[PDB]
Amino acid sequence: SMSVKKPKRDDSKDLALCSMILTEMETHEDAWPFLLPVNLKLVPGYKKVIKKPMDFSTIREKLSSGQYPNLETFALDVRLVFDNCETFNEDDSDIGRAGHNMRKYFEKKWTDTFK
Repeated sequence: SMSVKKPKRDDSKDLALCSMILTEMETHEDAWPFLLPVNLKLVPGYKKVIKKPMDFSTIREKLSSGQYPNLETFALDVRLVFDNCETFNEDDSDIGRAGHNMRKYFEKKWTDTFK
C-alpha cells in the first residue's frame, strides 16, 4: 500500500532476458507455424474467429519498441500465440502438436530464467 513495499526485485535484466527467450523460441524447429502473422486474407475463418492474433515477429517488434511494460505482459502475448493455436487447430495435427511442444518449451525457459 502507500509507503508499504516489498523489497525491490532487480528488473533491469528482464528486457534482455525476454529477448533471449524469444530468440530460443524463434530457432526451435517447431516454431514455423508461429514465426509470422497468419495471413487473414488467405486463411478462411481466422479473422472472424481469432479475436487477438499474435505471433513471434509481432512480439519481437513490440519488445524492441518498448511496448511491454513488464515481463508478465510479455508472457501473456507468448501464451496468446498458443491459446490461439489451440482454438484453431485440432490437437491431432502437426500445428496442434507444434503448439503444445512450444508452450511446454516456453514455460520451462520461463520458470528456469525467472522462478
